[PDB]
Amino acid sequence: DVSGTVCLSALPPEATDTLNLIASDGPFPYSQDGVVFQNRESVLPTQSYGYYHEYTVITPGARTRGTRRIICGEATQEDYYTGDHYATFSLIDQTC
Repeated sequence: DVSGTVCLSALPPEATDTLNLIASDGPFPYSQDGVVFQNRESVLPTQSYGYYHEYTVITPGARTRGTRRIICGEATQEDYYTGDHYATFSLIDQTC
């Protein structure tokens, strides 16, 4: 399941950057950005294969991609934030 809705303004500013990159269709800093997210664990709602895609949320100072990601669903404004490497997800509210 989804844990709730969080305003964009309440997430790390890097979440804002990522969304902006997703709006412009990149380019993205990581080549992994934009791949299918399979939702293998069924945390998110069941959808066809390819409905979800994942994008890195940069972690400052991290040498790796770190643990933060944005998962978009195909629906209008459907975007989920994970800061614990897909353990949990919050829907992002871009209006606040």
